[PDB]
Amino acid sequence: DFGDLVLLIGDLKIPYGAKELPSNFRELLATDKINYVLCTGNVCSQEYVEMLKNITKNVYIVSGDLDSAIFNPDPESNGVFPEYVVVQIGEFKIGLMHGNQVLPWDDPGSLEQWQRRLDCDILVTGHTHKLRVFEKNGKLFLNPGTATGAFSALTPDAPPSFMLMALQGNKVVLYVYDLRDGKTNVAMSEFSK
Repeated sequence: DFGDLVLLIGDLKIPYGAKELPSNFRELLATDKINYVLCTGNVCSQEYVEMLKNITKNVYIVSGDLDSAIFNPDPESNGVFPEYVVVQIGEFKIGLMHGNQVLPWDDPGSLEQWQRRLDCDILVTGHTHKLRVFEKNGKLFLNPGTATGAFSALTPDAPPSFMLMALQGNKVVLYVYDLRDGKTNVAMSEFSK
């Protein structure tokens, strides 16, 4: 039926940098309507791999730099998580990669070289813990930040965050969630064509 709702999430770093997702995010992540998960990597915990796989059928997880104890349960994979993924969701080709391969990290120009390489309309990367949405030349660049608020010196004290992206025909409505001072905030950005 109509539309897709895509969860963009990563850099959990459980158990090394955090033990769990904020409880405040619990029901948001339990919503029935999510039919795609694009995970930027650094899940780090097999238990959390299993949790993310159980959200819905279509769950893509890429390998991050701290992923040392996780196993891809997709049968074709031999337990190996791919370094990058390109997935067609409705009208959009979406690129997914951890981001540590982007040099320098989070560089718009380098990011743009990667969308062109992957030939995608929307590129999703993590690694830096910097929550970000921006458009450049009609392409969309998203970083859902750290879902847990785990520390990285790249973006010290980044809050826990994730994104939920509604795709409907040619319309993108992006909800960006972050947790600050005990309160979950949403910022919406909308894109089309």
